[PDB]
Amino acid sequence: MRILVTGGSGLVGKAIQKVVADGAGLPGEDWVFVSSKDADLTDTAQTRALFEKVQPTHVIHLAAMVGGLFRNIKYNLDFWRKNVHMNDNVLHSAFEVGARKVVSCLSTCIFPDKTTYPIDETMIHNGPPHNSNFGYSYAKRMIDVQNRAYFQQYGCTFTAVIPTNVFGPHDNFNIEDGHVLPGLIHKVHLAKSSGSALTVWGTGNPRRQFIYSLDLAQLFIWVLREYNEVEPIILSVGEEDEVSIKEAAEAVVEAMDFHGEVTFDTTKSDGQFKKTASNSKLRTYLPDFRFTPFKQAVKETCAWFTDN
Ligand SMILES: NC(=O)c1ccc[n+]([C@@H]2O[C@H](COP(=O)([O-])OP(=O)(O)OC[C@H]3O[C@@H](n4cnc5c(N)ncnc54)[C@H](OP(=O)(O)O)[C@@H]3O)[C@@H](O)[C@H]2O)c1
Ligand SMILES: Nc1nc2c(ncn2[C@@H]2O[C@H](COP(=O)(O)OP(=O)(O)O)[C@@H](O)[C@H]2O)c(=O)[nH]1
Repeated sequence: MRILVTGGSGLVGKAIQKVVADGAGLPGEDWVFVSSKDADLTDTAQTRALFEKVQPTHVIHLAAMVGGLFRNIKYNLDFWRKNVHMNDNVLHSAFEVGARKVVSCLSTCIFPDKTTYPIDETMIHNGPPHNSNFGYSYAKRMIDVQNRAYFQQYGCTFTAVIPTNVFGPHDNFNIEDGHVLPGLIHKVHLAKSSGSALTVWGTGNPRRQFIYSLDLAQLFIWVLREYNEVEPIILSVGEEDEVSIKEAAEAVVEAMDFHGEVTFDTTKSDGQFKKTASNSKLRTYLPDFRFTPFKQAVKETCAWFTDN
């Protein structure tokens, strides 16, 4: 086996890198983690050269333009164009090199805005996504479209995984361009240093399902090894384990032991209020998989941010 992991220097990439190094890589597996320095995946010639030099049997595609709510609201053309180029170059290069399996990465924010809850793997194209991230959403939706096209025309086992809001070490902690959990971890840290209050953006009422990067890294390694379906699989925590932004901010405030004031910038966008996903397909395959308790995983992430 030869596994080429694209975008291996990111949050999910370093998590798979840490899990494999901690004793998860089965004998006869060659793990090749690449970044933009190895090949700019928007460039067709650079990607073809990487897939030709590193001839893989299996591919974990993570390379993408990823940003927070406020980054997506700003650059939907960039999120659409840059991702479509990266996805087409990786999927078609893996096809011409003859890769046995390609597991791409999707998101729960790509799902239709007007839908029934909980969301499942069959509802992926049943209506338009949220207006804030339509660019990124459609780029990831077209991965599934391409996966179906390779499978129906050539028999390729090109599949995808649908994780929820991931968090953990080697995250983007830029408050402006980052997500809710790493953006609040840096906020509380600056508030402790400056002696200022914590300003949570929005109302704190939107509900989100969070997944620890290390947990999704273990599920990703399983998906590449035993999940033979072409249809995607939601890699998330249960519907009941959904929390609000207020609750998530409370977990960060407790983990960083912040005793200062917590205010809410009601004027800021809340984005999509809900995107409750059902992990029924995951629970039919892995009913014995145990997730890291949210408070323990937040504390571990907070400790890593203050340490590194
Ligand atoms: N984080 C979440 O909450 C979340 C939720 C759902 C889905 N996901 C999925 O998770 C995957 C990984 O995202 P992440 O959260 O780990 O973000 P990340 O930390 O920013 O990692 C993105 C990776 O992509 C690489 N990359 C960017 N442009 C590239 C290019 N042109 N060519 C090659 N590599 C390139 C980056 O390398 P450099 O630093 O070298 O540029 C980096 O290693 C994405 O496919 C995303 O859809 C994440
Ligand atoms: N990005 C970000 N969102 C925050 C922050 N504090 C609170 N939020 C809330 O988190 C949500 C956006 O989360 P984000 O991970 O960026 O993206 P989303 O899950 O796709 O909507 C909104 O409801 C915001 O009001 C922060 O510091 N950064």
